[PDB]
Amino acid sequence: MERTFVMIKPDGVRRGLVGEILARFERKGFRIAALKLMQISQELAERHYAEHREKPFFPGLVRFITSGPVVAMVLEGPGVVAEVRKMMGATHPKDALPGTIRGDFATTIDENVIHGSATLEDAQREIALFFRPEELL
Amino acid sequence: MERTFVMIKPDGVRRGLVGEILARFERKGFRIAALKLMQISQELAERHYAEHREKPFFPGLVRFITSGPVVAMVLEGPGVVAEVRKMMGATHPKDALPGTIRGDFATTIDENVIHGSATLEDAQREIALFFRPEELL
Amino acid sequence: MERTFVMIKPDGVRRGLVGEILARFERKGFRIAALKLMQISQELAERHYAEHREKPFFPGLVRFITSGPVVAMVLEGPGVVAEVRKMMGATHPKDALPGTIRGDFATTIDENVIHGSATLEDAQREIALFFRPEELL
Amino acid sequence: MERTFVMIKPDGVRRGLVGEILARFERKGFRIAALKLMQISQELAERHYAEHREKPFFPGLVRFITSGPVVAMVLEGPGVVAEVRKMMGATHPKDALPGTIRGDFATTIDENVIHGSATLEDAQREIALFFRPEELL
Amino acid sequence: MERTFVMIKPDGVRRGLVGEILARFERKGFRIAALKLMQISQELAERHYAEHREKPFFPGLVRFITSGPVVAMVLEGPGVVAEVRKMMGATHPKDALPGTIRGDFATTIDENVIHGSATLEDAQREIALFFRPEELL
Amino acid sequence: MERTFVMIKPDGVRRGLVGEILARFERKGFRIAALKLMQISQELAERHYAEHREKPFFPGLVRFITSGPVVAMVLEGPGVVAEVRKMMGATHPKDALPGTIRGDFATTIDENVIHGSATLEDAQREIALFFRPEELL
Ligand SMILES: Nc1nc2c(ncn2[C@@H]2O[C@H](COP(=O)(O)OP(=O)(O)O)[C@@H](O)[C@H]2O)c(=O)[nH]1
Ligand SMILES: Nc1nc2c(ncn2[C@@H]2O[C@H](COP(=O)(O)OP(=O)(O)O)[C@@H](O)[C@H]2O)c(=O)[nH]1
Ligand SMILES: Nc1nc2c(ncn2[C@@H]2O[C@H](COP(=O)(O)OP(=O)(O)O)[C@@H](O)[C@H]2O)c(=O)[nH]1
Repeated sequence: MERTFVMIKPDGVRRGLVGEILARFERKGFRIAALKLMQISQELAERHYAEHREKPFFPGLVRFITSGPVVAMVLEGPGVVAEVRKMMGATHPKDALPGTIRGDFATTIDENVIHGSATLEDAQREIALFFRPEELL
Repeated sequence: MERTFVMIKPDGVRRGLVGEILARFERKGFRIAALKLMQISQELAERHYAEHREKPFFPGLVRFITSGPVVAMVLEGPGVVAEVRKMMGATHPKDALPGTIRGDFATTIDENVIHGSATLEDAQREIALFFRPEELL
Repeated sequence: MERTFVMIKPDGVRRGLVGEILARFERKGFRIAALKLMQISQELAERHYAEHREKPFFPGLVRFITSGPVVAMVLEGPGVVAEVRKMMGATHPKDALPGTIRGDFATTIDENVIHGSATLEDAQREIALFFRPEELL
Repeated sequence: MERTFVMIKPDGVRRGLVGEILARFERKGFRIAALKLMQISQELAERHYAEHREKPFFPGLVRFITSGPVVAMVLEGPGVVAEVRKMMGATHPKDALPGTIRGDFATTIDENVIHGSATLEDAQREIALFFRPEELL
Repeated sequence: MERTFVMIKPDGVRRGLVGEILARFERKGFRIAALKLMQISQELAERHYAEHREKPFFPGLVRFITSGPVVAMVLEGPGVVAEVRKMMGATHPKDALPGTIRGDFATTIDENVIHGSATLEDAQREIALFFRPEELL
Repeated sequence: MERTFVMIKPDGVRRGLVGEILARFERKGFRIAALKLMQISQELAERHYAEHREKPFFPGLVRFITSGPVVAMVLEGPGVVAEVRKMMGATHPKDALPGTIRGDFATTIDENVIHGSATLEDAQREIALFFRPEELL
C-alpha cells in the first residue's frame, strides 16, 4: 500500500498532457488512489515550498505553480515512490532520458511538466497538504 | 463557455482507461474545467438515477455505479455537450461505432464505461449534483 | 461463450499490423481463446474459399491468401461475432469508415488486411477448419 | 497513380498535430509524393479561395489561412482522393464522426485543422498551385 | 537469420498486453517467425525450469507460468537475442528503465510480464521445447 | 532560437515512420522551422559527406542516402541539438536505448532510420546545404 504524490504542473495541463501522463501510470499497473483538478493558492504554494522560503528561486516557483490549474493525484503500488521518480526522469529535461515523462514531453527546467514525491515522508507531507482525508480512496 | 458532465464509470476506472479517455478529450480541444476520483454514495447514485427508481433494474444499476470509484469531470468548449455525446457513441456498445469511446472500449450495456450529459439542462443538473461550486475552474 | 474466427491476412502480417490489430480487440474487452502464425496450405485455402471455386477470381484469391504467413485467432466475448464484424469495417476498404480496421489500414479490396467470421455458423465452421480442438483455450 | 492535395492548416500545425495526422495516412498505406512547411502568401491564399472572394467571410478566411505556417503535401494511392476525403470527416467538425481527423481533432468550422482536395479536378489544380513540378516525387 | 524465444507470461496476457508488446517488436523491424497461444503443462513447466529444479523459488515459477495461458513466439533479426533482452529491460521491473517493456508495464518481479532467451543456446533449447518444427515459418 | 537539422532517411520513409517520428518531436515541444520531402542528388550527397570522401564506406553512404526520397527538417528549441541527438539514440541501433528513435525503430547501422546534427556548426552547414533561405520559417 505504499503511495506517492504527483502533480501535473500548469504547463502539463495547458499542453493537454493529463491523459497521456495518467495513461503511462495506468499501463504501468499503479493504482489511482486520489485525483483532482485544482488551483493552488499563493499561501498554499508558499507552504508546499516552505523550505525554500529563503531560496532566490522561491518567488519563481510559487508564481509558476499558481499560474494555472494543476492535476494532483496519489498513486499506489510496490516501490511506487522511487518508481514514479524513475518514470518522470531527471528534474531538468535536458538530463532526463527518452522514455521518461520529462524526457519525452519537456525541454525546460522551469516548465518540467510534472512533479513526484522525493521520499515517503515528502509524499505524506504533500498528500496531507493537497488532499482532504475523504479524497483518498 | 458551454459545459458538460462526464463520468468514467467504475469499469472504465477499473480497466485503466481513465488516461486514454481523458487524452481523447484533450486532443479534441476541450478544456478540463473540473476533475476528480470519487466514490459515489448510495444517496448520490439515487439522486442521479432517480429517473429509474421504479424500474426493476434500478437496484443493480445503483449497485454497479457504486461498486468502485469513478472519475467525474467537466468539459468546456464549443458545443461540448453534443460533441461529447457523439464521441462516446451509442449507449448500447452494440450500436456504437468504432473510433467512438464505447465502440472501442465497451462490450455490454451494463458496463458501458462512460456517461456524458444528454442535454444542456442535464449538464447543469448533473454538474451541480456531482460538483461543489468551488471545484469548477 | 460466443466465439468468432479472425484472420490477419498476409498483407496485414507483412505490414507489421498484427500487434496493433490485436491490441484493438484486447482494448475492446474480448478474450484471445486461440492464436497462431501459420502458412495457409493450398488445400486449406480451397476448403475455406470453396464458395468461390467457380468464380474467375478464385485462382488469385487463393494465391494471395497463401502468399505469406497469416495470423489466425479466436475471439471470445458478448456478441463477439457481430462486434468484430463492425470493428473490421466493410469488406471493400472504400466503404469502411475511419476508426474501423479496414478503414484505417486497408486501401484495396484484394488486400483488405483482415477477415472475421460472418455469422455464428461461419464461426464454428471456420474455427474447426483452422484450429485443432486442443488449440482452443 | 492517383494524387490528392492535403493541407494541415495553421491551427493543426500550431497544435502539434502534423505528425499524428501524417502517421494516419502512412498507416492507411498512402505514399507521400510531396511535403513541405510553408507560409501561405496573401496572393496564394486568394488564388486558392478565389471561389469565395465575394462572400463576406473571405477576409477572415484568408487572414486565418496565413496566420501561421502550414504543411502542404501530396498523397498518392488507390482512390486516394475520395479516401482522404472520408478520413478527414465532414468540413464542420460537428458533423464529423469519431475516428475521423476533424472528428478527433477539430472543434469549430473556422479552424477545421485540415483540407483535402474535393475531386480529381481540384486535386490537379491545387497541386499545381501549391507545388512546383520539381517538388513532386 | 538469428532468432530468439519470447513468452508473454500469464499476467501479460490477462492484462491485455499481447498486442502492444507485439507492436513494439514489429515497429522495431523484427520478424515474427513463430507465434501461438498456449497453456503450459506442469511437466513442461518443470522442464523449461529444469536447472532450477533444486532452487527454492522453483515451485513458485511452475505455479505462476502455468497459472494461465501464455503467448509464445520467435523473433528473427540482427542481434535479436541481445536486442530483445535490452528491449525487455531488467528482470526486476524496479531496475528496468522507462522505455523497456518491463519498465513501462510491470511493477513486480513475480509478474514481470515477459521473458526472452538469455543466449542463443537458451533460445534453441526453448524454441525446441515450445514449438514443433512445422510451427516455425 | 537554437536549431538543428534532422533527416529521416530513405528507410525511415519507406517504412512509414515519418509521422511517428515528427510526433515525438512535437509532443517534446520543439518547433518545426523547416520541413520538406526531397530526393538527394549524387553530387549533393557527396557534398554532405564531403569529409568522408576518402573513407571506404563513403560510396555506401551516398548510395543509400540517395536510394530514395528523404524528409529534411529543422527543429528549434532549448538545447535542441544535444537534445535531438539524445532522442535519436546511439548511431548504431544495437547500442541505442529503448525509448530513443533508433532504439525503438531500427536494427542495423546501415539503415538507422534517422540523422541529426552533431554540433551547431554541423547544423548550419547542413541547413544551408538542404534548405533555401526562404524555406526556413
Ligand atoms: N445493463 C443495462 N443498463 C441499463 C438498461 N436500461 C438502462 N440502463 C442504465 O440506466 C442508465 C440510463 O441513464 P443515462 O443517464 O441515460 O445513462 P447513460 O447510459 O450514461 O446515457 C445507464 O447507466 C444505463 O447503463 C438495460 O436494459 N441494461
Ligand atoms: N480483390 C477482390 N477480392 C474479392 C472480390 N470478390 C471477392 N473477393 C475475395 O473473396 C473473399 C470473400 O470471402 P469472405 O469470406 O466474405 O471474406 P472477407 O472479405 O474476409 O469477408 C475475400 O477474401 C475477398 O477479398 C473482388 O471483386 N476483388
Ligand atoms: N468558419 C467558417 N469557415 C467557413 C464557412 N464557410 C466556408 N468556410 C471556409 O471556406 C473554405 C471552404 O473551401 P474548401 O475548399 O471547401 O475548404 P475545406 O473546408 O478544406 O473543404 C474552408 O476553409 C472553410 O473553413 C463558415 O460558415 N464558417
